[PDB]
Amino acid sequence: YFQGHMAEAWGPEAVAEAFRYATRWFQVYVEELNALNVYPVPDGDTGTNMLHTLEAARRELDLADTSRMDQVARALAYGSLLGARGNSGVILSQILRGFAEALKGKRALDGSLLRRALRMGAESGYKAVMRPVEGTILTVARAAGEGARGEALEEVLETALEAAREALERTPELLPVLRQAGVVDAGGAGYVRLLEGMRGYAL
Ligand SMILES: Nc1ncnc2c1ncn2[C@@H]1O[C@H](COP(=O)(O)OP(=O)(O)O)[C@@H](O)[C@H]1O
Ligand SMILES: [Mg+2]
Ligand SMILES: [Mg+2]
Repeated sequence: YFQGHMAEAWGPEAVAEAFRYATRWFQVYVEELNALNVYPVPDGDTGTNMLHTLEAARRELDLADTSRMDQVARALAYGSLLGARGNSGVILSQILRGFAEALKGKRALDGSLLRRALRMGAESGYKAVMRPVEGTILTVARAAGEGARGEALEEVLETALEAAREALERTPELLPVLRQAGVVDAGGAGYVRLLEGMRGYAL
């Protein structure tokens, strides 16, 4: 009763709902993400792999006490690791681990912490890959954190999404197999849909 509302910051419950929301959002794009998948092999599963990663994070959030930020961060990291499938799922789970690490010790997610979490998430994903390649989900995730600017949550999500979409468009310029197939990177495209889902929850 005595805890007011933060206009541009998410409490632990809102952070959990945001990832549940983005998981429900993601399902419409799975078939497209599968068909984009050419790197490292064209086996049509990037969307399915990333969705299984997000759904496992959602199941853990449903089991956790989402009134404590540290509990939301634990479920996000632990759930995405177990559900991770394929290269995109493992990388995504490690991005989410760095995201969750930024939330630890904090009581609310504002624009400043969202920028920090997106940047730490990208660093965590880059450190976890043994041999990173550019033009990929790592390039897109790094750009989203670097371009995340502003103090209000809506502006940070908007600028991060715009930076991610710009990096996504340039992935064929960096990775020849994408150019030859005439596609953008499926993993990077999946991360854009994740950021889009987060913007949809905040809007
Ligand atoms: N070494 C790497 N560096 C950066 N990103 C990578 C690397 N390997 C794979 N990826 C990402 O994984 C995506 C493919 O994921 P997915 O289809 O699940 O992989 P697979 O089916 O080969 O296990 C790629 O589009 C790319 O974004
Ligand atoms: Mg694949
Ligand atoms: Mg595969």
